[PDB]
Amino acid sequence: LKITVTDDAAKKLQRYTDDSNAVLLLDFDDGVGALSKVGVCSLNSDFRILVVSKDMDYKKDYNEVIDSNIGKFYYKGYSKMYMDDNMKISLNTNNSLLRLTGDNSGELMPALSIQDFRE
Repeated sequence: LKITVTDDAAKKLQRYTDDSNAVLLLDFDDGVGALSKVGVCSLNSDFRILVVSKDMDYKKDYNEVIDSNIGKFYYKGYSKMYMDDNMKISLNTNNSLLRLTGDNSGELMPALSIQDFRE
């Protein structure tokens, strides 16, 4: 899986990618995973970005990787079925939220939020 992040979107994610101790997760909010037990959870099985530290246990669950121009994105293997091979994260022109689209599915998540679960 691959993801392209626009300039405006990367800039908005800069404050996190700048944290050497930070890791990005493309989470499928379904209550599955130890991380769901941390922080808010809208268990409506939707996509969202989570930022954790390299000390939290995200490995066992977010067991797969997505290559991207701003670094890696970890995700739960199974949710792969809800993704696209070539996706994109851009910045909404209407609101300050991000957007997640796929080459074959179109909009996967029109309003992609960001959650900071770093200690």
